[PDB]
Amino acid sequence: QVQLVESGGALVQPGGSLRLSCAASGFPVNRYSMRWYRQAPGKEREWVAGMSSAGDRSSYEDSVKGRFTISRDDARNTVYLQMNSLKPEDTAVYYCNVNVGLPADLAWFKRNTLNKPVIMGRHTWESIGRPLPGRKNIILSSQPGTDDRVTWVKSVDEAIAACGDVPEIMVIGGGRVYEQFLPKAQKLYLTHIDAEVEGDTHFPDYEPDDWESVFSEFHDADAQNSHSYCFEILERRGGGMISLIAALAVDRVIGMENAMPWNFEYWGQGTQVTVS
Ligand SMILES: NC(=O)C1=CN([C@@H]2O[C@H](COP(=O)(O)OP(=O)(O)OC[C@H]3O[C@@H](n4cnc5c(N)ncnc54)[C@H](OP(=O)(O)O)[C@@H]3O)[C@@H](O)[C@H]2O)C=CC1
Ligand SMILES: COc1cc(Cc2cnc(N)nc2N)cc(OC)c1OC
Ligand SMILES: [Cl-]
Ligand SMILES: [Cl-]
Ligand SMILES: [Cl-]
Repeated sequence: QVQLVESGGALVQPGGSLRLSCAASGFPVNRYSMRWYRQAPGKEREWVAGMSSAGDRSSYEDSVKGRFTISRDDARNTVYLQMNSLKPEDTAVYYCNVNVGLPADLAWFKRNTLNKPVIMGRHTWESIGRPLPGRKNIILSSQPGTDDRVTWVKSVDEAIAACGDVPEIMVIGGGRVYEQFLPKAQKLYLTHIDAEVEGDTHFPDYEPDDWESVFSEFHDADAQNSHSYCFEILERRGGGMISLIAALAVDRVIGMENAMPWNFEYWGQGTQVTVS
C-alpha cells in the first residue's frame, strides 16, 4: 500500500534549476524521515538529502548542500527536491526513500546518538548504507575501508581510540559488535518491541538482574507504530564511555537478512534528470 512516485525529471542546461516531486501514498509524509538518493550508471547509489520525522533537522551531502533543498507538502502528501545550479555531474536517476513500521524507535535512536560518536560493524554499515549525519561514524572491519566519508578501524581498541576524549560512545550494532562491547558497557539503551518475528541475529544474553532500570516509558501501537513498544535505559549495577543502543523484539531478535524485521524500506521508481 505504501507507494513512492517521483516526477519532474527533465533535460536541463548547465546552471539551470529543477524541482522534483515524490507523491506518497499509504503514509503521511510529515511524520516519517524522508530521504532523496540518486544513481548514475556505473556508480553506486548515493544519499543526497534528508529530513527528520520531526521536521527539525535536514541534512545534505557536501556536493549539494545549499544548492538543493528538501521540502514536504502536507496537503499533497508529497516530498520535493528543489535543485539549483545544476551541473552535468548531477545527471542521475533520483528517487525517494522511507522506512515504515516503527518510526518511534528511529526517532529515539536519533535523539540518543546525535552529537556522539557511533561504532558499528561492517554488516550494519552496509544495511544503513549511508553515513549518519551529525555523528562521527566508526566502522569495524578487518579489511581496508571502502568509503572515505566514515572512519574505518580494524579492532575494538582502534574503534574506541577513534572516538577521542568524549563523555559517551554509542555502539549501534550489530549482533557481533554488541557481543564484544557488552562487557565494556555501562549503559544499555533498549527499545523493547512486542513483536514475535523470526530473526537470524540476536542481542547478547545479558542478565537483567545485573542492570538497574533508570528510565522506562511505555507506548501503544498506533497508526504509525505497528506494535506496542517501550524505551528503557539500564545502568550497570556497581564507569566508562561505552553505551549500547539496540531495538529488541521478542526473544532478543534484532535482525533478519541484514535488516530489522519490523522495519520496511520503500524506494521510489525514480525520475531521470539530465544536465547537458
Ligand atoms: N537495534 C537493532 O535491532 C539493530 C539490528 N541490527 C541488525 O544486526 C544484523 C547485523 O549484525 P551482524 O551480522 O552481527 O554484523 P555486525 O553489524 O556486527 O558487523 C559484523 C562485521 O563487523 C566486523 N567486525 C566485528 N568485530 C570486529 C573486530 N573486533 N575487529 C574488526 N572487525 C570487526 C567484521 O567485518 P569484516 O568481515 O569486514 O572483518 C564482521 O563481519 C543485521 O540484521 C542488522 O539489521 C543492526 C543494528 C541495530
Ligand atoms: C537510522 O536507521 C537505522 C538505525 C539502526 C541502529 C539502531 C536502530 N534503532 C535502535 N534502537 N538502535 C540502533 N542501534 C539500524 C538500522 O538498520 C539495521 C537503521 O536503518 C533502518
Ligand atoms: Cl522515520
Ligand atoms: Cl550514500
Ligand atoms: Cl578486537
